Amino acid sequence: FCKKSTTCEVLKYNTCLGSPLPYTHTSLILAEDSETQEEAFEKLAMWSGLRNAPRCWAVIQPLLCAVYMPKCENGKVELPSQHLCQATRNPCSIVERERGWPNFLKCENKEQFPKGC
Ligand code: NA
Ligand SMILES: [Zn+2]
Repeated sequence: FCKKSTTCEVLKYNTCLGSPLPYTHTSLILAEDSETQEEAFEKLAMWSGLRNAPRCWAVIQPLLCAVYMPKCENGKVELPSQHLCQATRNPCSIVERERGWPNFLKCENKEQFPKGC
């Protein structure tokens, strides 16, 4: 229950929000606001506005990467963990006020954020 079946594509980027990626394949299935790696790129740049709130950023950056450019190997994408999502709710509370969290970034969505892996 910590992986999801999907088709893998070749990464067009070797970096997510400044972090070098140790894998070469991904999928867009977890990011319901993106149908291409180009859209995901754009959406992440938009999210990088939270760099100005380091306490939020330190926890949201690894989350965003796990949702927008997750590792895909052998027809399977790795799901972000519960602890990963939860740690972001308080320090990134401003997101709820400004725009809200979309379905695929709500910690409640157990299908997307299983405990614990
Ligand atoms: Na998508
Ligand atoms: Zn490859």
